[PDB]
Amino acid sequence: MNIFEMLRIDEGLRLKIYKDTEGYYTIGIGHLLAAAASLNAAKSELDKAIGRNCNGVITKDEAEKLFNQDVDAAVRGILRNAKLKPVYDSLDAVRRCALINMVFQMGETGVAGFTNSLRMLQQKRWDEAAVNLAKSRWYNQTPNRAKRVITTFRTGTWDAYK
Repeated sequence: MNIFEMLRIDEGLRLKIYKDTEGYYTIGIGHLLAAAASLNAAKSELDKAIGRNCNGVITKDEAEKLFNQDVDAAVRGILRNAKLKPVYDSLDAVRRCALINMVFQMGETGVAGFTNSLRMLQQKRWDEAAVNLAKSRWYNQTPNRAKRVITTFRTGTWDAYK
């Protein structure tokens, strides 16, 4: 199991350019193509990015290529974040993964608003908080997601997904 695989499961994979929910183009797992207001625009972004003919469709390892970079960038944003760095640092390598998963869905701004479970989280309270997480619009919006998420946060385990 890994964040990639955790995400394949979670939001899934798209290997051909799909314009999203809010116009963006996207490929792989949430990899935004920020420079395209087109699609032709989108393929260039893309070919260029990976550096091949691609033609609006990348392999599998390619999608992981991009994701990985997405993960790193995300890690960077958290670390410069005051509400978040402390918690994150305090997390294990499994829980951090879970915390990122949350980022990939709602984004920093989002995650950050959860001013409370994070406190518990920072404070090791593995169930109180996980209990705190079920009372969120998030829990209600995406249930099998949220479940699977506060269980990587309840147990330090890929038990869920695996």
